[PDB]
Amino acid sequence: ESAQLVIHKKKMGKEMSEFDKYQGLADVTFSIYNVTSEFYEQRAAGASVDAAKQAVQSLTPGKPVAQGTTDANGNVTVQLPKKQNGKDAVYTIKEEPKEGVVAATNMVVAFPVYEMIKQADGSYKYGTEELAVVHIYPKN
Repeated sequence: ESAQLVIHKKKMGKEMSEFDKYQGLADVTFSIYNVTSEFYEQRAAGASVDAAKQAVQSLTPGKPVAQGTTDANGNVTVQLPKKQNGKDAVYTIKEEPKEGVVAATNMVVAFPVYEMIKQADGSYKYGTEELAVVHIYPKN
């Protein structure tokens, strides 16, 4: 019913140790907005999936469905319904302004989320099992 979104704020859907090189920023607040209706409104208007997400990326409708502040390692987890108003849910993640911090661009997470798995000499392809935990690294 719900998924966990682990947000890692770094000064630069799986955990990525490649970003260990960068320092985590503590005390950065992210606000997460439901843009599910808006996303399907875009689709019905004829926008492709990626265009619909890019359109709703700038939207933050109503009150956040979740909000979290990064810990010492620059990380926070929020929990989000996989469905909203009965459909596969779509969220906009917004970094709240903080003096001295360059804010990441809004990110969009659309459920369900599948992981890209390397295949036996088959390059990368997607999984059948939806992720219940998703990691994101907001950037500019």
